[PDB]
Amino acid sequence: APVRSLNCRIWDVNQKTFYLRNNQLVAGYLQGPNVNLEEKFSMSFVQGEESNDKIPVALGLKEKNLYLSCVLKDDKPTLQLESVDPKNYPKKKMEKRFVFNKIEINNKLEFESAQFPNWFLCTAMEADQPVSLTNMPDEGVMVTKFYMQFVS
Repeated sequence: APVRSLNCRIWDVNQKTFYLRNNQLVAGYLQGPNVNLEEKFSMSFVQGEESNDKIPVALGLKEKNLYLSCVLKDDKPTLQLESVDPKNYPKKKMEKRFVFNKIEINNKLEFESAQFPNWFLCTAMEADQPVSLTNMPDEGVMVTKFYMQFVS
């Protein structure tokens, strides 16, 4: 049995939506014809740590063979998009840099890096900036909560 995957839209609680720029994932207020730039996600339900509440997922940009991943860059956990080979990915046992623990509270989602615990997927308050990770979700004005809608 292949890994379970479902296509979805994910957007932040400030209503920013995701799109690609200069091959970085960015969040902004797409409007008019640009709304068609919105990137849908393939969410795969991967192997990860047993948990009462968290659900391990990998997040790929639909049909692009590009996965969100977490790596150290200048000694700081950092979000980067990694190209993957569709002959091998997604799969049940994905490498830990690709795994996020999906956390649902009040039907909003947070995505915690499994590689770097306590670092969460985030967007800036400013539009059209790269998506990032933060371990200080409750400082400043970064956004770490998301809505989602499965599509098909």
